[PDB]
Amino acid sequence: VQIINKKLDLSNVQSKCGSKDNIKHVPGGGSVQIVYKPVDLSKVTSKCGS
Amino acid sequence: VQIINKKLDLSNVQSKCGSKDNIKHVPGGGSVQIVYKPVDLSKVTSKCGS
Amino acid sequence: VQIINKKLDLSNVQSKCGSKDNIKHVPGGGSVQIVYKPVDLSKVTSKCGS
Repeated sequence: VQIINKKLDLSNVQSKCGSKDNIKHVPGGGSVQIVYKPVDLSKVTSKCGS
Repeated sequence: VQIINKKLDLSNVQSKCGSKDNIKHVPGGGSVQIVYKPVDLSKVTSKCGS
Repeated sequence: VQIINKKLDLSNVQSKCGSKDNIKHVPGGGSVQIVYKPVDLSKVTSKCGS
């Protein structure tokens, strides 16, 4: 079992104006289990110039 | 088993204007378990010029 | 088992104007368990020039 993720960003100018993230990279060799059951009322709000 | 993540980011100018993150990188060789059940009212708010 | 995460950032100018993070890198050889169940009312707020 070979799993590969490759990502590039190349920029003159790059911007992100507000972001939110719950579970990011979770690699597991033998096994992975996720039990995602929040009472979620989370908000992301932004006003931007770019 | 062989799990690979590669990420390159290149910029002349780069800006992040507010961010929030709950669980980041969680590599487990034998096993991983995640039991994600918050009561979540989290906010991200931002005002920017870039 | 082989787990790899590789990340590069290269920048002339780089800025982050406000950020928040609960659980960062959690590497485990045999097993990893995360039981994320907070009553979370966290705010990330920022006002910025960049």
